[PDB]
Amino acid sequence: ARKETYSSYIYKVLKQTHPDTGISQKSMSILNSFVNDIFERIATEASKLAAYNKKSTISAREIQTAVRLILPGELAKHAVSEGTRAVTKYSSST
DNA sequence: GTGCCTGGAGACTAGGGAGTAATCCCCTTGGCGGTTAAAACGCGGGGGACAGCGCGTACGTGCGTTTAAGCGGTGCTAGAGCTGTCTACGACCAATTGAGCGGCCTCGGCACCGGGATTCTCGA
Repeated sequence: ARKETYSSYIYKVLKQTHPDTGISQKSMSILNSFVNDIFERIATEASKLAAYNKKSTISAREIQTAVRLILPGELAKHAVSEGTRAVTKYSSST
């Protein structure tokens, strides 16, 4: 039995950015609630936008428009930068 | 550090969406005149925004007192999972039917338009 969390990945990216910093468990649960909340926000907005575009699939175009909707524009263009980086580094399926 | 359980990774075969030909085609964007109700310039003002004073009171602050109330223990008590075991239980493709849309035709009070009766001016 387990509960799905992202404390290991948060600690990994935090030590990757700055290894000389720590984080307690209460703030870890707060950030886990935060990432589940924004995942719920983006997923429901993408489902709304897919149902509005007469298309019952989820591509990356709806996610791009959804992160252009709810995120601010500097974070929106940084998010499309990170997303294009993720697709271009994932497409090399060798 | 150490670790075993299990979601993660992934190729092959049916099987349903994507955007490129294609063509209507309706809505729109752009401009010319007019005319008109609304936008703009100005001018005297007076009524409402604003500074200041009178005051008194009620909260800023401090002190005796109670007053729950917090920290720590632990049994009492009764509410939250998990694996079996069985029952329902909502969907899949297909013939038949249906009931609300595409475009058509009929009423009906509101505003405009004319006569019957009444009132005003003159004539007979």
